[PDB]
Amino acid sequence: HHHSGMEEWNFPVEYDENYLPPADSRYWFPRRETMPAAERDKAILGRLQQVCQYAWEHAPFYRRKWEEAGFQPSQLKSLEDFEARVPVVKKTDLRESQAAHPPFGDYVCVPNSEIFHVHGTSRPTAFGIGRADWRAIANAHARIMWGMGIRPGDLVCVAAVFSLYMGSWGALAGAERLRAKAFPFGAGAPGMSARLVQWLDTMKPAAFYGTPSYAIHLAEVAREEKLNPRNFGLKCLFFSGEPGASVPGVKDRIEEAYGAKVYDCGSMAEMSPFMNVAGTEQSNDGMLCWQDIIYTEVCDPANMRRVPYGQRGTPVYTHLERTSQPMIRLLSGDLTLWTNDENPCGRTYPRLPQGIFGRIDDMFTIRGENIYPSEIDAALNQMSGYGGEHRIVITRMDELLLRVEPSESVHAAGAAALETFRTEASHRVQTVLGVRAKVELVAPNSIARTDFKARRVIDD
Amino acid sequence: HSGMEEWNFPVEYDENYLPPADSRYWFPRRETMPAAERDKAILGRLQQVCQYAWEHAPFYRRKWEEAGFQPSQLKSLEDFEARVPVVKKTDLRESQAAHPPFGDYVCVPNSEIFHVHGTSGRPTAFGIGRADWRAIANAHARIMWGMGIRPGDLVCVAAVFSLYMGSWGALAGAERLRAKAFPFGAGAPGMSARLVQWLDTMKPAAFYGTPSYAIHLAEVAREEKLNPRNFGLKCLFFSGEPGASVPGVKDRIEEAYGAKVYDCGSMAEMSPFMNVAGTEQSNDGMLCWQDIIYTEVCDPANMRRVPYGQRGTPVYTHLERTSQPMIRLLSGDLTLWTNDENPCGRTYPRLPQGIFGRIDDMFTIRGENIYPSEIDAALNQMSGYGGEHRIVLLLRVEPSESVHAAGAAALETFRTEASHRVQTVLGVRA
Ligand SMILES: CC(C)(COP(=O)(O)OP(=O)(O)OC[C@H]1O[C@@H](n2cnc3c(N)ncnc32)[C@H](O)[C@@H]1OP(=O)(O)O)[C@@H](O)C(=O)NCCC(=O)NCCS
Ligand SMILES: CC(C)(COP(=O)(O)OP(=O)(O)OC[C@H]1O[C@@H](n2cnc3c(N)ncnc32)[C@H](O)[C@@H]1OP(=O)(O)O)[C@@H](O)C(=O)NCCC(=O)NCCS
Ligand SMILES: CC(C)(O)C(=O)OP(=O)(O)OC[C@H]1O[C@@H](n2cnc3c(N)ncnc32)[C@H](O)[C@@H]1O
Ligand SMILES: CC(C)(O)C(=O)OP(=O)(O)OC[C@H]1O[C@@H](n2cnc3c(N)ncnc32)[C@H](O)[C@@H]1O
Repeated sequence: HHHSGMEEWNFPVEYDENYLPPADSRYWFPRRETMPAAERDKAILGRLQQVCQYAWEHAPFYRRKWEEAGFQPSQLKSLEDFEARVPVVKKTDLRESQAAHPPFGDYVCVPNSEIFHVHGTSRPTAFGIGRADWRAIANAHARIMWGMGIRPGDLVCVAAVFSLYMGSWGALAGAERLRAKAFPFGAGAPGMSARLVQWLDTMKPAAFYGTPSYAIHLAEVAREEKLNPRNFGLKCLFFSGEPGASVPGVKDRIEEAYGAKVYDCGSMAEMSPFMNVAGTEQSNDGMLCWQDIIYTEVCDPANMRRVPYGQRGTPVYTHLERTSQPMIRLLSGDLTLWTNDENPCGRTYPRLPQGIFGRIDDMFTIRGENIYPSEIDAALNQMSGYGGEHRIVITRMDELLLRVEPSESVHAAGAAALETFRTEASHRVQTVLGVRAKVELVAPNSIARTDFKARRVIDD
Repeated sequence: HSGMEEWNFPVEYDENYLPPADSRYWFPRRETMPAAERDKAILGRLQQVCQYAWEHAPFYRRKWEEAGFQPSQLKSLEDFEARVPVVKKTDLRESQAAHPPFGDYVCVPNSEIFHVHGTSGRPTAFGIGRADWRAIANAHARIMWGMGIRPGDLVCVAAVFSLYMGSWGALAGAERLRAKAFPFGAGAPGMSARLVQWLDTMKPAAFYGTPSYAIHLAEVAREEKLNPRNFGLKCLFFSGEPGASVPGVKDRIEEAYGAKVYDCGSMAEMSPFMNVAGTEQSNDGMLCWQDIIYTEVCDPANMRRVPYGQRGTPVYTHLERTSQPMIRLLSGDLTLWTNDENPCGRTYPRLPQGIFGRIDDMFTIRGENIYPSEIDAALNQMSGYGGEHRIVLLLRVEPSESVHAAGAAALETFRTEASHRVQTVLGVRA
């Protein structure tokens, strides 16, 4: 047994399948979840050394990538060495590896005979998950679902498509390991939602899994079917796959529609167990980073080194308990804010208070400061007077200009209504960015509208 | 003492067992032992099952008391067919309304319920216990092994993953078999076009679904400018609908994919539903895997076994289930059973033409039982058939739009040619 007191802490992991926490325990693993972060970081470092050494020996993808970047496992002697020496893995590197070594790439590690399930992404990426990794996922997900207040015997509805995507399978595996009554109804086919609302009104689930948008659609289908969604008897709904569970307006509407608590969870399919970022019953706002399952680093995309707590960056993830297709510093490309304050549940994990929002796409620097176009887009979309289009113009790091469309009604209301909107837009942009921007208005329907992804940045 | 492997009630299969790589039978004793010796062990099992039901299911105690039966009276397979009354789907629906949500035939306590599944009037709820999930997974891996599917093979399960037991049963089997389970599923728009790229890339050894979906998938592959033969399939196994034992359908799918087609499937109430399934060598029709689920092909007028070579309705009994066990569940389906030598060497009764109808709206004219479903199947082979017909013997058949337009001679040709194929099927002047 490990000197850290950490429960079933070993690599490769082999969890006791019959263990269930005492019924009065808040934590599935009290020590792993509440030990001082400094001691957990020491244990994490030792695990990263084991995992990197493991990939060096079983994955030519990593040995090659690391050798090109001048890294070798003997060099990993601190978490500072991990961020500075180990290069990040991109999705394009995974697709390249799978194209050169089909079907699963040369980072699979396990022999082909160990592959239990085949899943994938929406050129697609193939997931070849080993038996041992499937057990490691089910155990981590049961542990995190316990944290949400979900218990043995509870009826758990998994209402997400059961296909290629890791989402629904991960929730179902967690529900099975927890000894919950699993109700794998799924989603995606016409006529399903109207059938589900009758099943939920009869069966009375204690918990529901899906996407926030599907839960909003199911609430509407219920009212069309002359059913009250508050009568399904749900204690909670837990969501992954898209934003919404940490967006105040969206979360509040779902909590009101169902009369239950909403929990945010979910990193990436590549990062299963994806509930490694998840809220708890008491830390119900945003998500906790369950660091001893998967090591999350919120980084500055300019150098891929950890940003200080209270700052914004990109989640970078490392598997600590996977032997098949392990991910070592996979860049998410998402945006988030992390803190390390006391958590209401008592868990000593970093928190993502606003969950995951935006992207690193088309990021630029205005004198040391990283500016994210998604953040400027989010700030303007808080305004009822915003017309739906804007452009980002940079001159001389140095000068930041924003060309913004007001809506048709603001433009019709006159000169004073346009100026009030332009001044408020300047105030809101400064708040979100934390840097001064010049704001100029442009006539409604002046800027090009694209059905594709908008590329709103001009020059540098 | 029978020699039957892991033969125990409640069953508890060794999860680590894999047969030697070159062994044809997953369980050689259970599969190739003399039928008379297996029947003896099945009788002993029906005794344990009926006693378990008596103690745990007021549904069975109530239903058996009405018909005047008690477990002490079960002394032969003849006592089982003559004394134990059959169960109908309507009886289950009443039991679930009286004792919600799973009925007073659930047997197991609530803590034992692993998965919640069901059927499409009033839906039946399935509460499958943990132990039964393992017994289903084990039975299906054994039967898939009999189809030539092996550890390591990529198995594409292309049926909806939801309420229905089909897809989950094929997945449970593929997982226990240590195959690479590929649960892509079905039912959502855009799925077929993305599946053909996955199958062209991954090259699956086995495919599971319905015969109609496999036909639809072949057409979608062609539209996508791919060849279904380029998937590298050894076999396709189907359940849920007829087709895998229908010559015209089976031949079409085998040709389109360049692989073998296997018929399987009884009822969702009867999971492990692969209790009726074909094998690699006995590839036509299905065998009845009697030591998993006891099948009786019965005369609907008295619910007793018809002799081998005759037609009747399947009646099913779980031998390895503790949750919602079915004892003489009436299928309402129509089949033919024989008990000749099987090419694979398994000593099981066989359904040579699989399941080919319903006992619904059957009428007896001159002592001969006529099945409207058989008339329909016969006419649905004739091209001149207008897609509709009537009985209420008087046969009022609709001719095709082309036949009607082709005149009197062509219409009399249809009218008489709609008597020869029917004649061979019925055996009575129509
Ligand atoms: C865009 C969308 C909401 C438009 O809905 P629509 O097709 O015009 O019409 P409907 O509202 O009647 O929904 C039709 C079917 O779409 C599916 N659907 C609708 N909203 C859904 C949602 N948010 N999530 C998942 N499936 C959804 C259901 O199968 C639904 O049928 P049902 O009501 O009988 O169960 C929807 O079709 C969709 O694709 N949603 C997902 C968008 C997305 O984020 N896609 C990225 C991949 S997850
Ligand atoms: C066959 C049926 C779907 C109608 O087909 P259709 O709509 O005229 O045919 P389309 O070519 O327009 O197909 C539309 C979608 O229906 C589904 N579908 C079509 N044929 C199907 C078949 N034979 N089996 C299953 N799904 C089928 C697919 O999702 C398809 O979309 P895709 O090709 O992008 O994957 C319908 O009559 C039927 O029988 N449905 C059965 C559904 C059911 O009970 N499923 C559960 C089985 S346990
Ligand atoms: C997480 C999972 C397995 O359910 C999933 O759907 O992952 P997938 O690989 O399909 O897509 C991952 C991306 O979806 C977005 N996403 C997933 N979950 C959330 C979430 N909870 N909040 C904000 N964004 C999310 C992020 O941009 C993330 O990088
Ligand atoms: C068998 C299963 C679990 O795949 C299924 O779908 O069962 P379900 O309860 O929905 O329907 C059972 C009925 O479908 C039909 N059926 C199923 N399999 C076959 C089959 N192989 N051949 C001819 N008919 C079949 C029979 O009429 C049977 O009574």
